[PDB]
Amino acid sequence: GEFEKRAKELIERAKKLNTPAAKVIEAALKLFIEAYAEAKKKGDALQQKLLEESLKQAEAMLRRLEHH
Amino acid sequence: GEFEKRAKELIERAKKLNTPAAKVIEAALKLFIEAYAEAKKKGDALQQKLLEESLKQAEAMLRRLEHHH
Repeated sequence: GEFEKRAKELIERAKKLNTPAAKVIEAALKLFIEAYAEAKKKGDALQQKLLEESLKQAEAMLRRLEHH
Repeated sequence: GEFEKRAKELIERAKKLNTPAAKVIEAALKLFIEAYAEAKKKGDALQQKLLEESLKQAEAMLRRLEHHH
C-alpha cells in the first residue's frame, strides 16, 4: 500500500534526524501502519481517512524538525 | 501537570466513543504522555512544543469522531 510505504518513507526521514522528538514521530508512524492495516481489514473507512490525515501531519512535523 | 491531564482528559473521551479509531488515538495519547515526561526531564523544549501541538491534533480528531447524529 501507498500508506505503509509513505509511512515508511517518513520513518526513514525520522531516523535520519536522530533526535528524541523524531523518535516519537517514528513510534507514532509504526502504530499507524498497524492501525491502517487493521482499518483496511474491517473496512473502517473513517479510520482510514483519519490515519491518512495524520500521515500528512506527521510529514509536516518532520519537516519542521528538519528545518530546525 | 497540564499536559498529562489534558491527555488523560482526552483519553477518557476516546474510551467513551467505543470504536477502533478511538483506541488508536488513545494509544497515541499514552505514548505522548511518556514522551512528554522524558522531554521535561531532558529540557527538550522543541519536543515539548511539538507534543502540545500533537495534543491539539488529538482534540480535533477526537471531536471529529465524536461528531455524530
